[PDB]
Amino acid sequence: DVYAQEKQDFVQHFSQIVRVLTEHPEIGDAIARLKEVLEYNTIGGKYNRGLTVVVAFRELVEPRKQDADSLQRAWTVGWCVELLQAFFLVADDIMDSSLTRRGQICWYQKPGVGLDAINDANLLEACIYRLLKLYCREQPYYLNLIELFLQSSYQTEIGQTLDLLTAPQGNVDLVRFTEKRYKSIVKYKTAFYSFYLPIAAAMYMAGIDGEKEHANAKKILLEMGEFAQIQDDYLDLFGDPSVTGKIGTDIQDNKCSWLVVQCLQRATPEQYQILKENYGQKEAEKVARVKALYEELDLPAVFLQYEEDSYSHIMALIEQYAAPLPPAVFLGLARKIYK
Amino acid sequence: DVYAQEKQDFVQHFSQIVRVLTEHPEIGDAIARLKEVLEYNTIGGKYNRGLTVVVAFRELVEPRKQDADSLQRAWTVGWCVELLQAFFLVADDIMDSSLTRRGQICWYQKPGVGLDAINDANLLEACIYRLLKLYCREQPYYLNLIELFLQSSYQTEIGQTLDLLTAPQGNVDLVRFTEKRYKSIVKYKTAFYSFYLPIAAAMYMAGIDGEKEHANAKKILLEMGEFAQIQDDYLDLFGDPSVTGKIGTDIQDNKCSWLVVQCLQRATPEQYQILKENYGQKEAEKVARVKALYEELDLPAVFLQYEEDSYSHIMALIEQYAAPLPPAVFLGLARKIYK
Ligand SMILES: C=C(C)CCOP(=O)(O)OP(=O)(O)O
Ligand SMILES: C=C(C)CCOP(=O)(O)OP(=O)(O)O
Ligand SMILES: NCCC(O)(P(=O)(O)O)P(=O)(O)O
Ligand SMILES: NCCC(O)(P(=O)(O)O)P(=O)(O)O
Ligand SMILES: [Mg+2]
Ligand SMILES: [Mg+2]
Ligand SMILES: [Mg+2]
Ligand SMILES: [Mg+2]
Ligand SMILES: [Mg+2]
Ligand SMILES: [Mg+2]
Repeated sequence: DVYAQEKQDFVQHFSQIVRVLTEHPEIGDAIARLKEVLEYNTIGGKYNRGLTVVVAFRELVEPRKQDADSLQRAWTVGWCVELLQAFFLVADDIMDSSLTRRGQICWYQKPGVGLDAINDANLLEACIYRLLKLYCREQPYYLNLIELFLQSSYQTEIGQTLDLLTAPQGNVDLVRFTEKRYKSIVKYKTAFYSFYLPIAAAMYMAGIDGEKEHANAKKILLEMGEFAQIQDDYLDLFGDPSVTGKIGTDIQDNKCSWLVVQCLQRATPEQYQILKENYGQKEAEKVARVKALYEELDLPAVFLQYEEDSYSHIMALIEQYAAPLPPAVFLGLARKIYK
Repeated sequence: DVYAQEKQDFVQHFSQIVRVLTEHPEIGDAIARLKEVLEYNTIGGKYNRGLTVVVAFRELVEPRKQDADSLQRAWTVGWCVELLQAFFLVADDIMDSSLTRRGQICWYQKPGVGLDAINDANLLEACIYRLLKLYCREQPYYLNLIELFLQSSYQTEIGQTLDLLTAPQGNVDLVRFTEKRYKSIVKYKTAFYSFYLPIAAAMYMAGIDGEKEHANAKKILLEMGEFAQIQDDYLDLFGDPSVTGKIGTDIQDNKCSWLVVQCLQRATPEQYQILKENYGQKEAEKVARVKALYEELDLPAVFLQYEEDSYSHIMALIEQYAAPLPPAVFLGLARKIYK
């Protein structure tokens, strides 16, 4: 629990991030709206990505080099990752027609916001580079960070494209829901920005810029990302919204979920037809019918066994590729992800 | 007409831009969608911003330094500006609830596209930095260009925020439609990316990176941007869609248009009430009523006089601040904008 006490210290730095980003009186009204956007969307999460930057920074840099300004740049780059997340989620909730996020109504669903949330999400993305310029402009890793935040956006956007193309509204897409398709979607849409980006940001900030070390870390982190998305898909249906903070839509949205991939792999010809007639539709009785089929195929028990096989697999990859990084960097993140 | 012959040469370079951006078989389907997005949204315009990069590059660099690779980087940076435009317009058409753009139906209005256009617009933005990396990575102006494309996005997004905040759907906002408000909106939402960004990109590519020269060029270019937006607002209502390629929505969208600012400045107490009761609403009879009031206040004649006063003003600013740049750089763009 290296991030447990570090959680409140990280959140305490948000007020300054806002003050700096909310510092030309003509654009006053727009700046007031940006503060309102930041406060609604970048707060309320677990901050696992933002904290990973800070915790990984501390574990990779010698304390004699961890000065007040150096640490300030670490929390700031941590909050840049949280703004990247906030950008993706504001937009993903519109495209996934979501209702709630982190225990409250979706920013676009708020009266008086609507489709203006599209520009609001883009302002969240713009703020990353605004922060990187304000704090990392003179640093030798400045361009490496910008290129890493830009590349992470492209990877995710390419992943979202795959996600939306495999899930067309109104079209039976069971033929597309394969294991190979699934692994490509989750690698691009989640695994790069959620696991590779926070550790790589800390690595570049610690002067670790070698291609081999970044490739070795990536081998561990992308496999961890694959599990986090399988867990996210499992919780979309079998998770408690009081804990998850959001309401699942994967069945209604005809999404290439891990569960439907597992359903199709185990379904009898009769069970496939029930799935065909009820998947990808808005009717509650159809969604209920799909959830009834999943429970009949013991997919929650199939997920339990997967979590164990996956945990053992990621641990074998940490033993294989962690060096010369402290294994604590990868274990702390494994601890946050597995329960 | 320094861009007239240069138009077809610029468009001929698009096929390679697509081939390079559409060059991991797993993401094949997403890459096919990106090509479809590029071909629908980055083609059909006048390409004035993209051509300005190329024409300004030619006029600022000595021909002995204008090699095949150097020129290739110029057309590519020109197409980066066209992709920035395509990103903003795909998103602006959703938020402005537009029907057509460049003679065809809006990408989001297309059956099977919808709100997925949000991710499509973000992929267009991602492509800029993908291109800048592929062609300008080794150049000394690489970071200056990235920072200029990022800063231009923020400026525009801050401008769009002002634009949407001044135009709330369902609220009478005539008190907000002032000359001071108007000049702030158009400076941020249009003037920076449409006029400063193409010339500044060429300036950095020509090794002109001095703050004073960039400030002097900005003085001319932002004032030119203010006129281009006044002309855009005028054409929203009094322009021919066969020429403009789009259908005006400013009255229905309760936008802080130059015309409504001019209406309010000249309206009798009785005329103000007709505007109050009919502006910002979707009913055709209400929009017709507003257009009838504008024509009664001779706003098309008021625009004619403004275009002349503005032309004389921008020409005085070129005489004042053009040096040491060739005046041809600013005159060619003035020629494209004024008619
Ligand atoms: C990409 C994933 C699977 C979904 C959201 O991530 P988080 O679970 O980290 O959400 P927040 O804590 O930031 O709200
Ligand atoms: C920002 C302005 C005022 C609107 C669109 O610009 P253009 O008139 O340049 O549009 P395209 O030629 O690119 O279609
Ligand atoms: N990966 C971003 C958002 C998600 O994880 P979320 O379940 O909406 O939070 P998705 O399932 O849409 O991929
Ligand atoms: N500036 C971007 C788009 C516009 O010019 P357009 O008239 O929609 O092309 P707006 O009037 O919305 O500002
Ligand atoms: Mg989602
Ligand atoms: Mg999604
Ligand atoms: Mg999910
Ligand atoms: Mg518009
Ligand atoms: Mg607009
Ligand atoms: Mg307009």
